[PDB]
Amino acid sequence: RKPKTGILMLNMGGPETLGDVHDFLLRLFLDRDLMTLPIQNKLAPFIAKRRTPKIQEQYRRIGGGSPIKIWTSKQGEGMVKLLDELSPNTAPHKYYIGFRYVHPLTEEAIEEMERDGLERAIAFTQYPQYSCSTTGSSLNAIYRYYNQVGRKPTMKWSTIDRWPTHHLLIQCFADHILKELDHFPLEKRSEVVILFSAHSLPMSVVNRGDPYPQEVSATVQKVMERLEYCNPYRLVWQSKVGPMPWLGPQTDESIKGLCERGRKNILLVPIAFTSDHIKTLYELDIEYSQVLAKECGVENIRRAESLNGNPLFSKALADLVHSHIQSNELCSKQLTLSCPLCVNPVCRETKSFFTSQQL
Ligand SMILES: C=CC1=C(C)c2cc3[nH]c(cc4nc(cc5[nH]c(cc1n2)c(C)c5C=C)C(C)=C4CCC(=O)O)c(CCC(=O)O)c3C
Ligand code: FES
Repeated sequence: RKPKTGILMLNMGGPETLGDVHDFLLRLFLDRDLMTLPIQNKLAPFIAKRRTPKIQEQYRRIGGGSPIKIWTSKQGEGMVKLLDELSPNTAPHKYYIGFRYVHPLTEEAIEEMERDGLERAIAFTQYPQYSCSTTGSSLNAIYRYYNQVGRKPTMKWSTIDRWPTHHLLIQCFADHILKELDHFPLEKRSEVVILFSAHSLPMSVVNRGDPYPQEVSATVQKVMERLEYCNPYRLVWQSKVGPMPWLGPQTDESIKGLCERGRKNILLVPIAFTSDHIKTLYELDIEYSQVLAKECGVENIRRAESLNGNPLFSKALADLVHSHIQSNELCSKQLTLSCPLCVNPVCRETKSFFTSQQL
């Protein structure tokens, strides 16, 4: 039975092997939509070459590469199973992986979708909170794909561009957070500080009106309401790259800072991610939870498990898609509004790309 509804899952993607690091980094630092750099066409290759060695080592420390592909697949397949049941009219569904900087690229996925003769195409972002740097860049890629070849899509497009407070997403983090608290020494539980660690963004992106920080902050609130404020918490930011200013406080300074101030029991939460990858398995689990923790003398620092294979997360993706279809909306209302200080000509086009679809 021919596939009827295609769900394109969008994310950054990561290198599968050490041999894939360099090209991954080149594509990444060349992407003006992610972040701007002077003479980016020439600076990117320089950055890529210089950075490749230490990143390769980091990947070797966590198994030899990023597992983002396998988790995205496990989540997609689970979503499809529930969709075929939840929405019979939308015939069989099929998910497509659209990574921004590694195979399968966003462009390759779209081609396969067109090749499949689908009727419906849904750009489903895997970034729950929207940033023009993440979901925005991935969507711009879909627009430019058709714009370059200069042909109209052979399928109906629509997009779920964000879902920062979806109740099942909130329940997963809350569930994962409770299971972690249960593992601190009992007499230290009520003292544990919950640090929600979202990926940071350069202030050059934040100060243009990026929706990201506010949406992340929204995810944090919901989760803490569900936990009914059982513990104190803070929203900190990880993974800053380069010397320019980024949104702080940084997760590392925060962990170090709490530890030197009497708060030696910390629970980390990768609130802006959907699966394990370098940002969690290496940065949070090794760099901070092993090295930094040991040097500052932390008594207990743990991290809530990533959404990964949680059945409930799969239920969340399917429910979002089903509701999306039932609604007939082409995109969120927020997508119809670009950054007040947006200076990217493509944004206007991408926006129109989804708001233009008939049916
Ligand atoms: C806009 C500024 C950003 C820059 C400059 C950025 C840079 C990177 N992001 C990477 C990987 C990644 N970044 C990722 C999600 C995000 N990355 C984000 C924003 C940025 N990410 C945001 C926001 C994300 C979602 C909350 C993911 C998913 C990986 C994949 C790595 C892996 O192991 O799969 C890597 C490769 C790792 C390294 O340390 O060399 C870089 C350099
Ligand atoms: S950079 Fe945000 S809408 Fe263009």
